[PDB]
Amino acid sequence: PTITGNLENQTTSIGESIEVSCTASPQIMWFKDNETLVEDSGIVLKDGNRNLTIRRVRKEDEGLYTCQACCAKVEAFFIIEG
Amino acid sequence: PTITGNLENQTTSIGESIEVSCTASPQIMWFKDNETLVEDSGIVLKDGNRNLTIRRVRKEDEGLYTCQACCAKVEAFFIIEG
Repeated sequence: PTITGNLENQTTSIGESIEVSCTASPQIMWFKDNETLVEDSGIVLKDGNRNLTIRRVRKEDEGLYTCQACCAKVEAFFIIEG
Repeated sequence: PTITGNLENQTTSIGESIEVSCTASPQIMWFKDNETLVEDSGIVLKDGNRNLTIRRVRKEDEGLYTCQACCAKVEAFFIIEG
């Protein structure tokens, strides 16, 4: 229940990358628009699911991303420009 | 001048991944349509540039990919279906 690390609102140009992370002082879980983050070839979780990377961001990536430690939470909205 | 590893022609559905590699018995370099492989957020070289990964493949990824050891070569054409 003590999350730290760079989950902040943010804007990215289409076709680029977003790299964020949460670290808790338990198991970290991720949501997009309050639903479990569907991993796909461009979405890669690392290191106990603390690092989230999205490659070749497209419009469908835009939304509200939550990283939860289970109970603490951080939310951030991602805008895809261009 | 002795390249080995899975550079073969291949078909992939749009939005998926391609993972190939060349390994020489010198420095490995990669081309697409005989031009230097422009790295972008979806194109990641690893391990001395022996592993090539493309995430969230799109139509523009389609083409002829060469891995050169400098002098040996392998070529493979990649079709993006769907």
